[PDB]
Amino acid sequence: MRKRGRQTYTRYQTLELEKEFHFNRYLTRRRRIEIAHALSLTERQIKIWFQNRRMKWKKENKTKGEPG
DNA sequence: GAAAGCCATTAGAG
DNA sequence: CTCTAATGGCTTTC
Repeated sequence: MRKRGRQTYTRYQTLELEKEFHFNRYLTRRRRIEIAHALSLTERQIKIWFQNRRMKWKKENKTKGEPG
């Protein structure tokens, strides 16, 4: 596993997860669980992948006005 | 009441 | 050294 041996997040997971993210960064809490089973990850990881994406996405996704 | 939500930082692999 | 994956306190929460 030459990429985050820990946890390689594979394409297929990253496919639909992107599509979800596009619609809804925020999940009402226990929707996260429903994803977690659907893709065979842990609740944790369905926070994290999205959190991680959000964090950067804020800087990236045409955020003028943003103090600074 | 423990959970996502916020975020830079903090391990963590490349 | 670079981008990612994951940690905590504060806040609401159903």
